[PDB]
Amino acid sequence: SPQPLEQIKLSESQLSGRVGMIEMDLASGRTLTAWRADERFPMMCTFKVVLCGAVLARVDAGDEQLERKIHYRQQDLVDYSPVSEKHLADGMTVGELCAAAITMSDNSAANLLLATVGGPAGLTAFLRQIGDNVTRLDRWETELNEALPGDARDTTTPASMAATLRKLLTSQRLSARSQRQLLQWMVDDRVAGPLIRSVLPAGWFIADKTGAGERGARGIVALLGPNNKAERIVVIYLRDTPASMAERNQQIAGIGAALIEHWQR
Ligand SMILES: OC[C@H]1O[C@H](O[C@H]2[C@H](O)[C@@H](O)[C@H](OCCCCCCC3CCCCC3)O[C@@H]2CO)[C@H](O)[C@@H](O)[C@@H]1O
Ligand SMILES: CC1(C)[C@H](C(=O)O)N2C(=O)C[C@H]2S1(=O)=O
Repeated sequence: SPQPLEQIKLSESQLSGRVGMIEMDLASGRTLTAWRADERFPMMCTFKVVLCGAVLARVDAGDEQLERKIHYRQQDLVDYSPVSEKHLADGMTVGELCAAAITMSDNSAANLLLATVGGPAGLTAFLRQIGDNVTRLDRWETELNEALPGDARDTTTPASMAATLRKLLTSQRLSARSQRQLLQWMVDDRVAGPLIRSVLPAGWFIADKTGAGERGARGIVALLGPNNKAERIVVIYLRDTPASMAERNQQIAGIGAALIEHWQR
């Protein structure tokens, strides 16, 4: 593999699309590798980590319980609801909805949680509350995936998302139990986690959330490190590429491979 930045540049030229990336030290917040870190990219389902953070904040404040069972109707369901479509009769707990959102990319589960935090405007208010003045959510699932060229709606930057993920997981803004829960949901990802593990060398920790949208939009937010320890936050977004899903996945994997190959720096 080339140097990480070398590989990122190659990925851009090969995809004919824009890549944004940050590698951040989890412990200190130091930015190690950065590419288009201040440019905007659609969040897609990566927003669900921030969403579940806002839910956990309500739990901490006594305004919510993970145990609380939410009942919903078929008319509330949107496109891609692999878990929520199964529970029209018996409902789902807030915690279950969070797990389905993060680990399964369940879009209806995400919308149900989004309602509880005051919709996109409420989640954006939460982001401002934790010191993120850049990330914004404007729409619900699935319109938030539209990824129109130059549209600032439903976007983050690699640098803002990495800082925000660090704040949620480690800054003690969330309670100890809530920090642990948010991490565990990411550890439990069923969309990409097991596939990623299958191609990681022995000893590499992974926790993640993925997303996909229109016009080639693709993304991952992850915790990664050797010696079975979450050492770094890695955030990678792609936008405005006509490439196959397979090649988008392969390019993101290649950036990851470059980071692993050139880890010690
Ligand atoms: O010398 C370091 C390592 O180099 C290779 O590991 C390869 C591995 O065989 C390959 O499958 C992976 O592809 C990359 C797959 C990573 C998954 C995507 C990463 C995601 C999640 C984390 C954030 C970025 C995106 O690269 C590494 C590094 O070259 C060797 O196979 C392995 O024995 C050795 O320990
Ligand atoms: C699983 C996905 C490819 C993708 C993912 O998590 O990779 N999710 C979203 O952002 C919506 C769902 S999806 O498009 O079905």
